[PDB]
Amino acid sequence: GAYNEWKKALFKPADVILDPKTANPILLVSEDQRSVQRAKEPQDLPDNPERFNWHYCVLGCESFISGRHYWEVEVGDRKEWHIGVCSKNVQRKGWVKMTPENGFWTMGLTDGNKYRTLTEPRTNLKLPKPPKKVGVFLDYETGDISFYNAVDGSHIHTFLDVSFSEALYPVFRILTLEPTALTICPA
Ligand SMILES: C/C(=C\COP(=O)(O)C(Cl)(Cl)P(=O)(O)O)CO
Repeated sequence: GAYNEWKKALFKPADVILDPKTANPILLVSEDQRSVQRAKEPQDLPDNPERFNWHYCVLGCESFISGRHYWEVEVGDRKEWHIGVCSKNVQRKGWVKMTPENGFWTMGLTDGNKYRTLTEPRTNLKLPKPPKKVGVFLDYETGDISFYNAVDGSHIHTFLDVSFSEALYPVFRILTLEPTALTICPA
């Protein structure tokens, strides 16, 4: 609605491209670095320090330490996906639960129709329609991370008044083998 339109006018549109050096080896990062898909088997890649070696995650190339930013992600009909932001210093080696206290502010979909916010404990979301494009608002100084349906502007979830102390990266996670990719909408 009009509030979402006000916010998109205030917040700076971010041009997010995926960083292949961060992507778990089971992930396929597209050549234009806008899309991510899951491979049948892990790729033969180094275990460089930037790479998630357990979680099926990939980061954007640029992080945020200030300001108001937003980007939109086409999830389409994909039956499983989680997106949001995470701190630069999240645990990338070995499993960690993706939670705000561990530096992840994310939400998404499992099993086709189970929407969750990845809070601790996880919160189930009641969405009136399944989103096909999802917008992410980041307001660094106030500490707000918000998710919205990018087509009709309706609300999905707000993380409210977080105290950020690190740079923040867009983060993307996909677990399933299925033909629909995740694609970032360009700024
Ligand atoms: C197997 C993987 C994620 C499953 O995540 P996970 O076991 O941490 C969970 Cl089931 Cl706790 P989540 O979906 O609630 O985060 C690889 O990224």
